[PDB]
Amino acid sequence: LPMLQVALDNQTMDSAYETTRLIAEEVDIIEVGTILCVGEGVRAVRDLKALYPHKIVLADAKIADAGKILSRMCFEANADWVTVICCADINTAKGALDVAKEFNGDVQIELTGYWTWEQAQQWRDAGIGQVVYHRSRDAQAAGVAWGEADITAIKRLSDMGFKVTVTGGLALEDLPLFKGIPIHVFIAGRSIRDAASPVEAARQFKRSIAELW
Amino acid sequence: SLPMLQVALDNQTMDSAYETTRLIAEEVDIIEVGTILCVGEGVRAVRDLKALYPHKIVLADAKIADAGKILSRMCFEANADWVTVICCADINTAKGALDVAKEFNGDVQIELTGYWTWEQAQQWRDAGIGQVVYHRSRDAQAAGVAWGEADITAIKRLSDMGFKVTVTGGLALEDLPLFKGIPIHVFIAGRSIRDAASPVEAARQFKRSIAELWG
Ligand SMILES: [Mg+2]
Repeated sequence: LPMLQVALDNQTMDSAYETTRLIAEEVDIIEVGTILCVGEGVRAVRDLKALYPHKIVLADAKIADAGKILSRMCFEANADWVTVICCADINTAKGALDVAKEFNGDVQIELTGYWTWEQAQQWRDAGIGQVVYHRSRDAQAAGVAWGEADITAIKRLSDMGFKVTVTGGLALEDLPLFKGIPIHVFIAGRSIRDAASPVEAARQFKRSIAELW
Repeated sequence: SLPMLQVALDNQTMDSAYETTRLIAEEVDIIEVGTILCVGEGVRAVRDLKALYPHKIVLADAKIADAGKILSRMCFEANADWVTVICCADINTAKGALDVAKEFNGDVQIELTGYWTWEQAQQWRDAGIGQVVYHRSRDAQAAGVAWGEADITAIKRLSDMGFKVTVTGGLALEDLPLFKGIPIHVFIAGRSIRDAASPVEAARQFKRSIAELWG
């Protein structure tokens, strides 16, 4: 079954805890959003993994270069997974992956923004097994909605051998759009953190996922 | 005009960064909070450095990939003068960062680290972006990628498009002559200055060479 991941796009740890204290046990993966990474630094990863050691902790650093250096910083902070931005030089993804293996962790290519299928093949040849199909928050704000082109691309990435994570302002009602595809993880940030009842929002996602898959 | 000199603070902690800034703050023109420092300490790095060197241009190399408004505001509220947006970002991200930047009398640079296209470059110009950082990837460099003719061609084309171009990527003093004759806006040096036996003299050598090559 696709796992449920909560994106913590908070600017401070105390703000993030307002959410984790409610739904940490309701999700499978706790993500240190890029916003939290920039707001508090890598201490966010160390602090959250210490609080929820039984959960997968993802450092959404969107590494663009210095793959080995930035990845090591995140893994020394006890991250399980780290993200590398899609436009990064292939050697950046390779460097981050080499370090990830040292800590029994993994690397995800964050598909936020522009990337090519040739790049996608390089990631596979490099040993990358995860990608995050992400409808940009800014694109979303500009009126870009989920469409068949997205479903087609997601299926293509899956066929390439990638475990695909889907995210980008997902609402409960959006889940059916991806039915039939072996989605690895569904990430919900705003739809969970800002819901009237974060606990219910999280349980609803898991209920729908269990039903559809 | 002479290309200015920018120091990249790719340190993991503030104290490490200060071991460098206490030496070269008055030897360079721009103080950059490297992405590594941004990730290591968070936006406080920007606030603390600007507080120490308020008369200097402080650049937050956040390499914003999305949430342009949110991330840029975090940096500008921390008193940054400039912020970077990664080249693959949706055009709306660059636009969002630029709108916030204008509110703080700051600016945005597109960080050309990794893959990008000329079509995207035209979008940045149309969006009002006036600075780009032509960056030879550190990881590509480690893999043997050297500065070459193709880089010079792209840099010149970017300049002709109206962008003020910053050049960086494992630059050694000996690499400066390769860019002679081009109106480079800024040269960024990280390792070549921070890790030198004498960071002060390393910075002064870059300045002397620049003054000679563009004088
Ligand atoms: Mg995220």
